[PDB]
Amino acid sequence: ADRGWIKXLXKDCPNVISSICAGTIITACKNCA
Repeated sequence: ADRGWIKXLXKDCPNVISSICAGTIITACKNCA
């Protein structure tokens, strides 16, 4: 239907899991890589 999916750049992944930000309003996840 709609094209467009994030991979895990950092500023483009508002979801993310337990690894850096762990789903939060930018706290310590100052680096995605």
